[PDB]
Amino acid sequence: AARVLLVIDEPHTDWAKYFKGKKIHGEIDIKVEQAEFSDLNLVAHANGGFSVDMEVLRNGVKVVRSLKPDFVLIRQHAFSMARNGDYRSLVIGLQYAGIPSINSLHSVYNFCDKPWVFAQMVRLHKKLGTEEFPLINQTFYPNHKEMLSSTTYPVVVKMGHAHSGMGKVKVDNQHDFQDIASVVALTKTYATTEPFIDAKYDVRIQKIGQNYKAYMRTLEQIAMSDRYKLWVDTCSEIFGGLDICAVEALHGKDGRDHIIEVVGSSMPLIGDHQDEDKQLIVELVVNKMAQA
Amino acid sequence: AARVLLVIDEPHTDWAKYFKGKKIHGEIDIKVEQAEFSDLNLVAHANGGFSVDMEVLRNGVKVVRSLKPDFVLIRQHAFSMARNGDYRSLVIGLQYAGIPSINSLHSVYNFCDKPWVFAQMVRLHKKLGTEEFPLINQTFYPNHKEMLSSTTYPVVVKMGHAHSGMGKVKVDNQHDFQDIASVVALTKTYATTEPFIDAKYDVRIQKIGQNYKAYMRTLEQIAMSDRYKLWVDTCSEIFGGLDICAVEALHGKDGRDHIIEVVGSSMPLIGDHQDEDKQLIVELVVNKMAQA
Amino acid sequence: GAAARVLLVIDEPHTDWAKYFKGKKIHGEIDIKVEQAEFSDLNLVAHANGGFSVDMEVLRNGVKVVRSLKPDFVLIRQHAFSMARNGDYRSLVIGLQYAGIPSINSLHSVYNFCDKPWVFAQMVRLHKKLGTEEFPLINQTFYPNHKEMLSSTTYPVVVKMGHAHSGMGKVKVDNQHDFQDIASVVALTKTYATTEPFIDAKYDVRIQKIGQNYKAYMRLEQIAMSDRYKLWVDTCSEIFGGLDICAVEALHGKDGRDHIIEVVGSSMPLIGDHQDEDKQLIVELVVNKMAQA
Amino acid sequence: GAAARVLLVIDEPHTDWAKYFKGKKIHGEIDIKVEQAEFSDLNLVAHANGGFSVDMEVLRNGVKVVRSLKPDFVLIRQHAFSMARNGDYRSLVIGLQYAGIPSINSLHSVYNFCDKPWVFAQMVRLHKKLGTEEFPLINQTFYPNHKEMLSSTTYPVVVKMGHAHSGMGKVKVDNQHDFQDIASVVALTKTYATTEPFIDAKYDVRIQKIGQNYKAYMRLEQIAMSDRYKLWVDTCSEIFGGLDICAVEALHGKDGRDHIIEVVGSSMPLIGDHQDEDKQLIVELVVNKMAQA
Repeated sequence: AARVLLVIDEPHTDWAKYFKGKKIHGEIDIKVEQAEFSDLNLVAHANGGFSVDMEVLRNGVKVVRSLKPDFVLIRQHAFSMARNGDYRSLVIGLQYAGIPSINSLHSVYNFCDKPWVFAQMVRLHKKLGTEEFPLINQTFYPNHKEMLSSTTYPVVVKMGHAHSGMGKVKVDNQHDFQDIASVVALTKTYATTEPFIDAKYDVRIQKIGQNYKAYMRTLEQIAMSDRYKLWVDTCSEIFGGLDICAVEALHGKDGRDHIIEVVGSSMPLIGDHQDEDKQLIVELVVNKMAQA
Repeated sequence: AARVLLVIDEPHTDWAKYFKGKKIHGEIDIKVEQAEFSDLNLVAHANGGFSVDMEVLRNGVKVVRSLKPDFVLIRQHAFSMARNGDYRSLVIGLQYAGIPSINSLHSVYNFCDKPWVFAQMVRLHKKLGTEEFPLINQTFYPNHKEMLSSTTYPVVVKMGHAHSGMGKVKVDNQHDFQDIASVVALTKTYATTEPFIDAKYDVRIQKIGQNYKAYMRTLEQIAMSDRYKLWVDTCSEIFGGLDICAVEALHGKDGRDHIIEVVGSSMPLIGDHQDEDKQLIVELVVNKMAQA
Repeated sequence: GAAARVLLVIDEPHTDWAKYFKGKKIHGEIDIKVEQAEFSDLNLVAHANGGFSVDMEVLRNGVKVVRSLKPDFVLIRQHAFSMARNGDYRSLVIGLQYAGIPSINSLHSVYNFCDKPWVFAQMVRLHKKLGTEEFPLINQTFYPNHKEMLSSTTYPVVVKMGHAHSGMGKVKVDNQHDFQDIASVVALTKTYATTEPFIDAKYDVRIQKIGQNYKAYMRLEQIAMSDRYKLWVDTCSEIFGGLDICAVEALHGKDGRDHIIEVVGSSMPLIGDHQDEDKQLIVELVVNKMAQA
Repeated sequence: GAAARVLLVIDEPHTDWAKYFKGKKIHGEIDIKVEQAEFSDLNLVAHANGGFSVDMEVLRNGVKVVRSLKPDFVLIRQHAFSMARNGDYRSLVIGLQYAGIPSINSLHSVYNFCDKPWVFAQMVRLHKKLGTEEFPLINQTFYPNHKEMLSSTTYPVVVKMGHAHSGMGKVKVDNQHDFQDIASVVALTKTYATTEPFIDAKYDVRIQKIGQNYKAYMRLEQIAMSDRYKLWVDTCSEIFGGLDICAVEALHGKDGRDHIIEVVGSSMPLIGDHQDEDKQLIVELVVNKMAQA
């Protein structure tokens, strides 16, 4: 009797191929089902009964399919106030159904508000100190009202919860800032502002299970240091533990480093060792499925 | 130098009075600031700077006040898709500011989706079993589409995230159910359905710090049992630990008990020992302020 | 070709662990070499930089035979302590932890399991929290030594001495005078003891938990599991950070009630008919842990 | 009138704890009665039903004087073990846990602090995770006993024996031959030992943590705290479920680098000028814990 792994991801990656031949306890095979958040739905009962429906409208000329995923791998962003959608209810549904996940459904749900995730980093920063964990000095605004000025310029204003660059606005002066402030009022949601950092390069330190990799963007794989490891290790402990994550940091011309954010299981695979990362995620998942 | 406690609650309760004379370490006094979620705002910086603004429009003929709360006591519901508002961003702001709270800001934030809270109880139910933890067999619907029938009738449909009864609808038959199903589609949010329980009485088992009380509604204070204690103790462990909480359960004419839900720090104080509860919350908070 | 991950299994020779592990591979690739010895036959040196060595000396036929190894993981199926000559392997447990070697059960739990009443103390806390109706722990008494052993409130009483096991070091005393005799014997052990009301029992029950597999045996007959039984073993399995292999021993007295006596760790004997199936469950557990490290 | 909550403080007579606790009240209402004795002078009986008794016998002037008490809380300021006559109070610690009595530090940590290398083993894990650039732990070697002590890679070397303390049981050996002499002495202790490269040191540093208060002393001069120092003590304070009172001892060698030697628990000596302020910090800590229970 085979185990069913549901992978929530865009079609770009053929997960069935990297999971092929992988067996649980060296006996049980794994059937890989792959879909995007938008193509899934479900019903969950407190008695354990459930059903995850896949597609409806997609290739195959319309078809309704029922799966009973034994495990889930979430490689896609669960929420976005623009071009993505609100899948927070699906995450809730998966948790209600008691389906094991990577990353945990708990972390996925809690990752729905970027500044909520950032708030965790503020606590680590408070504890560790700048010499150990140099978090960028960002400002959170629950509501636009008091967005008067920015202590300096330019300032990057990040609006609501957006990904891959969306919702960001570089503001070079007091007047332009005030314009964006009004736009923030029209969004009916919070936003953050942070000083603009004139950087020499970007660094992303990733952690998949127990495997670490550091890449330098300006992508070149650079050596890991205890400093880098501390950043990602501490970050990987948030929301009960992140199995797949990465810390994005900038290296200022000023010499100082600045931690910008931490990304979860939907973190894009980068560099030229993408097949290594993919294979590591497979071993991680398989191992969790066995011990589940 | 006195400690500042911000209490988020409706005006009904004079918290300043129950906190009067209470001192931290027997030395430091406590200044109690009390407001409703709707009358507060803030700005938080990752460097630790922050400011919680109180009122603007309220008694005193308009006034803007700044507080630097050292601690917060949350006695009000943080989110409601009807008659209350969305204060989830304020909770995020308070966490971003690193302000200690009761209950924890983490639990308060995670309590914003009732079915997400219920999902925790499903896991405990799965683990403990019905003989130990009799959770009602509720059904979660991420999205209306598949709301065809209810295995039985009547069925109580709870819509989105509402409190104090709001958003509930008792549906006695297949046809009326289908009407409500359409209303759920028009809500653009999830809902749950559960079999209607013809009850002899209601029971609410509460836990404030280490003090337990059980009340029976039909309110009469009834003795605690190891069964009752297990329900509330297990429930109090969710989202890292709830300092103030209660489990609502129904006692069916059928003899079987049914756990309905768990409420957080905003749980209403009931019965005739309301001043005891109030005094217990004070000792709890004061103790946390000292060790903070 | 490609090196094998070495698993050290600390157990008596009666069970051939290499056989149940044969063909089992990590990530479906890496082979496992199973080394098996007893605590007595082991020594080690551990450095804080990560360097280490676990040497074996099982004097089986060959005299003074030392075969050195380097374990990637350890499976502890033998009791680490005894108040009898050659009964202390606590320093080895400390050495294994000092070497950072992953284990089942955790080295932390194994070390903490060295004093039975310390383990019992954990159950006392669970009992205090859950209550008798949920967790009926026997009303045992701890004496850090013989000085306060003037009397017991009820007799007969079973007196358990310092570190015994396999039902040893147990003595049932029936009266005040005989109790005072045993009290002197306890002094001669220069160690602590416990006393508990004798429970004339109808049957014994052992609820076991290996990973996520549960089995309940009666005293053998495999009885069904109940939420009550599960709660006992689940709660007990959370002690000392989590026990991967454990079981709760309980009596069903002639009185018609249940009594929790103790909890055993990874060295718990495999009983009943399903001994091979549980051995394989232990194999699957260990392999999966090895893959995670 | 209204009964007082009894606090038992296990410490030598040099510090008058009753004085620093005087007038301190729980919830601003309840009074605290402070009982103070040493481990040697204590015995107890604990029952799983919650019944218990902690009897005192401080033979100060009066012979065979027993004053019985019932502690609501315990403050452990004395080292629970020593490989010297009358050095084992591990059974008392087990008895206190069996009695469910709340403590500072936790009884769990106190019990686990009985074997220094077991405590060190925790630091080895932190060191392995953090790396030398973040957490520079000295490269110490553990020997479960004398048999594997053939040689050391570098000499001189400080050999620390089984359970010593206050800088005792320490021996600096300079060569292969002298090392072999000490190896035999270790055999005569029938216990484990550790060896570490001698570090000719410029100065000593002790980073302490009492609740949320930090202080760093140099060897006395109070130096400022740094994020590096804080990380060392914060990480160390998380061991064994959390240490409320602790400190990390580190050397700054003549070599111009830092070396972490060890971490001490609630029995850590109060040093420097701020001894009274730290005593009061300990008082505030304890009182607040008493109120929570």
